[PDB]
Amino acid sequence: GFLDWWEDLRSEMQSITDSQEVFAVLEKEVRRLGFDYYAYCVRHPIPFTRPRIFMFGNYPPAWQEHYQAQNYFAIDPTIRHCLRSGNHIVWSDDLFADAQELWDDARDYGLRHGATHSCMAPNGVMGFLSVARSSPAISPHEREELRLRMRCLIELLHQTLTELNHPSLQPQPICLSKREREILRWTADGKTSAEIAKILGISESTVNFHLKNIQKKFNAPNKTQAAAYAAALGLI
Amino acid sequence: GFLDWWEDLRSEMQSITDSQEVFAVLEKEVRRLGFDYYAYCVRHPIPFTRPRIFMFGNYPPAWQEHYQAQNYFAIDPTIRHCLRSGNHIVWSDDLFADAQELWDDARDYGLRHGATHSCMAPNGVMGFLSVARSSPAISPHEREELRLRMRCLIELLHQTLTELNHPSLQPQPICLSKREREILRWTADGKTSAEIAKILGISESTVNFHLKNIQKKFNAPNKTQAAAYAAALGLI
Ligand SMILES: O=C(CCCOc1cccc(Br)c1)N[C@H]1CCSC1=O
Ligand SMILES: O=C(CCCOc1cccc(Br)c1)N[C@H]1CCSC1=O
Repeated sequence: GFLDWWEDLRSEMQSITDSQEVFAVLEKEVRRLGFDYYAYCVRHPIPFTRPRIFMFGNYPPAWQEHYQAQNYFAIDPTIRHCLRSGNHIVWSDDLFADAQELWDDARDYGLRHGATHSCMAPNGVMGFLSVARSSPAISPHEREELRLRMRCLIELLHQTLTELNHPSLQPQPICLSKREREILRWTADGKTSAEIAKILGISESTVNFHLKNIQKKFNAPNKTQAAAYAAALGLI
Repeated sequence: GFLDWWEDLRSEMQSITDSQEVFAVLEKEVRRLGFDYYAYCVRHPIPFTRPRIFMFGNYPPAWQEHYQAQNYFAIDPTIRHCLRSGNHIVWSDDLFADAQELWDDARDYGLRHGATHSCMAPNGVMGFLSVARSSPAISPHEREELRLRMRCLIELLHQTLTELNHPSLQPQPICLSKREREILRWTADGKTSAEIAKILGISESTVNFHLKNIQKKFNAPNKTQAAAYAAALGLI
């Protein structure tokens, strides 16, 4: 049954040593779900205007090249940084209402039925797992089991790739002290250096010294970027 | 049959129309897992220094009031906003190495074995589900199934309470324009008002006009808070 399937896949993936074999197992499991193609996307939260995005999968190469040529990542709703009930969305005309050209084109490449499941690690990194096929529409009776299996797949995928330290997952490596973490929290809450100095019982000079060190660790021009980047990375 | 249990529980929860009944079902499912008590905690990401937290559960009231009196929420490792390797942690002496008074007290109240699962909505809200009991240690053979069941429980719990519009899951609404949003995004990436005026081809007066409005929407005294709040809420 389901638990048998899950335990066998855990064992199969726990025995992996190279990232290449992870996606090979994934490809097999996606076909077992009844789909021809899958994609995996890692969206880091920063920079806010041009977020680091890593993309993987086995879509027909002709579709990859077209998706890239048309810059569809910038409008694709399936990888939007947004809230979806159940972290799951079955593809539909409504879903692409504001991305009509992408949906028009994708169906012309045979990607006519599918779903995307998403997860978000507490470090701002979001994963998206898509499955797609040309013909059978997704049946209502298979929808909920598909969501459950996809959730299991994307969780095991993300965990396995993190444990092999795949470059895609390693987020901006920042290390903040307890003191400067606390100063940045008050800063992100809108306090000035003077207020923070009174709150912590230290000199305004010491606060600014810490803010300067924080800004350098973020390579930021000002405290606004540092506080926003720390929030998005889950550091405060 | 794991799948029938899930489908049975979904139907049960979907028939719920009062939040009280949701926790009643949850309490029964936690006993079915073999535990005496549960807690459910909703952690909003802001204010960074004093986050909006809602707590539910059926821990003995004597423990509830002791936990609150001691402010253990602030140091509790099970509800820390951090990256749990599987969104799941079984309680251990190691986990509480930095919170020894909490763990000593908890065991003195009979909370000696348990686990916490976590989920993060992509709007910064984090859910935590704990189960606890006094006697049998969690055995190696039941761990992976407990993880899976707890993940299903917290996901269904969060979904059901969301669709009932429970006030704990409702975040304070910020209605940001398409223009306000891109100005705040650039600002979070460290750009100045003068710079932003060049990117959008408008006056620096007009940028600060939007920023003063954005700041009002966040009830924020500066743009640093507006940007960090927008980031943590998933709004930019
Ligand atoms: O599955 C996704 C998420 C984006 C990742 O897809 C891609 C696109 C190009 C190369 C690679 Br590899 C993966 N988007 C869907 C929406 C409908 S058609 C499509 O590609
Ligand atoms: O489960 C958690 C985190 C959530 C605590 O939730 C609580 C605490 C007090 C009253 C209520 Br209601 C819920 N902490 C554990 C650590 C070991 S004992 C304990 O409470």
